[PDB]
Amino acid sequence: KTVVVTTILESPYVMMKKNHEMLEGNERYEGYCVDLAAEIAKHCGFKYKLTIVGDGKYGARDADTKIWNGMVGELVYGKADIAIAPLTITLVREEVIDFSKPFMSLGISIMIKKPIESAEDLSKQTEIAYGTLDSGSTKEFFRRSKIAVFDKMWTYMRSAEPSVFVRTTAEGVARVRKSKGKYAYLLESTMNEYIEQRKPCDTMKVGGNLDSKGYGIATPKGSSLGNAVNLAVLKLNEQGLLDKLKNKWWYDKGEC
Amino acid sequence: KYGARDADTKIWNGMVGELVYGKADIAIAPLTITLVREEVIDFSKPFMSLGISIMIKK
Amino acid sequence: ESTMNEYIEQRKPCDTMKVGGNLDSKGYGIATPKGSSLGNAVNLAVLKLNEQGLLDKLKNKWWY
Ligand SMILES: N[C@@H](Cn1oc(=O)[nH]c1=O)C(=O)O
Repeated sequence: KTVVVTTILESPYVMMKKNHEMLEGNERYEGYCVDLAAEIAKHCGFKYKLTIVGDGKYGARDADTKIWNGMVGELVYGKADIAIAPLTITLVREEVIDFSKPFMSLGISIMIKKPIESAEDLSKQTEIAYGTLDSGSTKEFFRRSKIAVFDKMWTYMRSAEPSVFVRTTAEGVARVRKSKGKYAYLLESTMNEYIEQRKPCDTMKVGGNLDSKGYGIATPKGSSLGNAVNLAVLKLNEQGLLDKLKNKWWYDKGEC
Repeated sequence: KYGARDADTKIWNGMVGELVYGKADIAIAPLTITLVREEVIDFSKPFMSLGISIMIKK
Repeated sequence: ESTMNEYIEQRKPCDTMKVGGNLDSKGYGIATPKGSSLGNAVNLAVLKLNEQGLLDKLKNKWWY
């Protein structure tokens, strides 16, 4: 009956409300995806329960145990009925789960502490270290690129010691902030743009996006919800709600 | 034409109509994914991102 | 659409230009009739091409 929604504590998509300990259920959270979940649920006619993914990961298949972790795993093993999060539509995921059309368009980008202007720049040097989220579509983009500059970047990143990979986006952001310009972070343009509008306003997005892709609402392969969820995403985009929500969470409340 | 539904006859024209009435098996073109179309035909994930814009003479 | 606009902007007589930002954000998709045997495979093929970098390659080829 009640749809279990798996999501991730990733700002500004889902965050704990300042007074969450005094609130119950869905009311404990706020964010772009919290606002989107309420709307998808109204338009699809279902009751839901927001739950934060237990391992705090997006979703990758372990080469070895072949088990899917993160939000993708929760859907694959039936622990959740739908994922409403900044989950990237990728070929490997689409093979095991269904995705609505994109609710947000984006691409990999470079985040620097306020002398690097591009991925080519990062590749040609070694003083400034750089990495990605330890588990996610960004790390996979590099591990599989056949493009020279990106393959060179991957060769470096995968062998860098200490590790240049981070467990969460917040961790990558803090590393950039505390490294005196000696660490650049590769992350999705959406997260980059958000952080650029957050105090202490010491980071910046540089260069163009490395690729073009989108985030989609995910459901277990063959779910009853897929069709309606997809139609809802298309309707909300055409009406302008998605743009409204991005403005609300990225720029209207910007601190810089 | 790309494809729109006649308000009167409810008949689809353009590439959309060709798919709807079985004249073509697939449309590979700059065909925009929309709610009205998604109701009558299937669309793959996007191969290109875009938005409406304004073209002016310099 | 921004796509046609920016293409024309880079073609003689070079007398037009795109002004302002896009009014919305959407995408183009390969379409098939409802229940088509091709639907599933074409969708996965689009995802493969984007990830291989082929779509960006074709875009630069025909625009830039
Ligand atoms: N949305 C990404 C997670 N992730 O966020 C980034 O900024 N990079 C990255 O891999 C995914 O779905 O795997």
